[PDB]
Amino acid sequence: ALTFPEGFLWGSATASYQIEGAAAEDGRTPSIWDTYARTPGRVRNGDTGDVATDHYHRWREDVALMAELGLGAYRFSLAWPRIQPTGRGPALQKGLDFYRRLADELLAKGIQPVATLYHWDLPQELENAGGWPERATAERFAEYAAIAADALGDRVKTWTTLNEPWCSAFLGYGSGVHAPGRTDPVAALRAAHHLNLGHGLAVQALRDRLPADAQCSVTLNIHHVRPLTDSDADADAVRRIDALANRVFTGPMLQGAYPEDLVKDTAGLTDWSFVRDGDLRLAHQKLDFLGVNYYSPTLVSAHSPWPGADRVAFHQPPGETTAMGWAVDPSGLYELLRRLSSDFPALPLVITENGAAFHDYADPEGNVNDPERIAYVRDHLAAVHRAIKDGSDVRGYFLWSLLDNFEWAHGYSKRFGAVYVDYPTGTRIPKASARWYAEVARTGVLP
Ligand SMILES: [Hg+2]
Ligand SMILES: [Hg+2]
Ligand SMILES: [Hg+2]
Repeated sequence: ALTFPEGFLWGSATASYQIEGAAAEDGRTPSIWDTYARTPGRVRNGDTGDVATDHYHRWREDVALMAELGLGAYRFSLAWPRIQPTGRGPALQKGLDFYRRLADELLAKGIQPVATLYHWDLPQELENAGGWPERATAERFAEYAAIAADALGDRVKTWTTLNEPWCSAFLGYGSGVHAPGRTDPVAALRAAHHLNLGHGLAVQALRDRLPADAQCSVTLNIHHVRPLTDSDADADAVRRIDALANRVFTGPMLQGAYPEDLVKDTAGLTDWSFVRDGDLRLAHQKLDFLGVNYYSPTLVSAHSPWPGADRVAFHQPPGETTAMGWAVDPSGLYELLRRLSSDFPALPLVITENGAAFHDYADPEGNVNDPERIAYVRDHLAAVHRAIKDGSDVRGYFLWSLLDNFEWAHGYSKRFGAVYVDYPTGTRIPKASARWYAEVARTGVLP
């Protein structure tokens, strides 16, 4: 039985469009995912987040569920489309009211609210104007952040600017398998830069408008890249993918410069002239901790998410697989954490996302048994604890997710929740893993 450090944060995570529902209620306007999901062939079975888990109406019950599970923190995203419809103009108070009430309820329960400003639900109007490949979007994101800070700053002390910008830029504009569904390598690289810029401008605005004790951060899905063989070519491959998956963001955000090799690898695609003088300094803002998302490692040797790395080829990492068919490999998380500790020694780490999808089902007696999810989480928590033992500064872990929800292009076909959701009724059924995880969050001990 392993014991986690004094003060370790135990929470769960969700995203606005994935759980909220009420897509066309109280002033909210369509985001890129609303458009993308209603587009034939884009999302499995034509599923949309119109209703999702109906969290917008069941928010009270969900917070109470968090309390019963003894969670200390709740990571959620703010729907830009609700707070500032269209991505420009004045704030919509009714939109902000939903989060005021939510945050207030969390606090009343002794649960620390952690808000992510941007979790992919870009207002469609900003996409109509160019989306992330267009510079103005970054400036608009900063204004939105100031609006959010100004309204919720007194109740929410932990903030995250962006969640997994890699997926947003490369899957959204590179391979187009995510909203808005575009496919252009340069567009994807411009999007990456503008996400870097937006993040910076946002942290600047957060720093400026929030109390002096608030915590600002960014959530990155750090790809842990490994080579198929020892070949020297496979090592070059690892470098290319690491630069595209991680350093294109950690470079500017944490070091104030794009890695030279990345610039070199993409020289055939672009000259990065859209990186205006001073953009890198703006993207490089002081953070209180880095949010890390991890699920599985990467094994390597006009329409892809890796512009400039066509010479490379990916492989299925070894290990059992989840419903997503992603390899289960706790070691990937341990190595990943050590890498980060080595590269950014002074940067406290928080696992803002980790979990697994399995084909759960509610039996005739009303129970949902997910022993496989219990194993996955336990195994990854052990890797985390091990990383901590060896020196890594990890301060928290957020299980993805509290509720089964709209898993983007996969629709509702993938269940990641600690709590099962009967979609037609919206009924929540805590799974066996919820009961097990509750014990870990109450004792701080991992059996
Ligand atoms: Hg992704
Ligand atoms: Hg801050
Ligand atoms: Hg990826």
